Amino acid sequence: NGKLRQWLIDQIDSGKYPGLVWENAAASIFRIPWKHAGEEDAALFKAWALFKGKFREGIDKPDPPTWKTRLRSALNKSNDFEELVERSQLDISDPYKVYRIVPEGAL
Repeated sequence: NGKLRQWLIDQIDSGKYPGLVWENAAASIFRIPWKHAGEEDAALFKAWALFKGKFREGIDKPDPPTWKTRLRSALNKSNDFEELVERSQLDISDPYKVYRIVPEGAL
């Protein structure tokens, strides 16, 4: 859905999520942590679950693995974002992916 675009911009700007930072704000290029199991701070994934209504505090049982898969899939299938594959660093101690936000009119 198109709701991811503005929400993710707001989360980067907020500075609440360590590692979710602008790399070049003027070109709308940002880093997002991309860790593997082996907590990893699921705060960003839980926030997306609450925002879309897939989770209710104290009613639904928490499911961090499913929350993580669901946000990663939304980003990968979105036409508003493009991974800069040659910039991502998946095999280091603090791994991350780099994405660019596609300007309106280019999509």
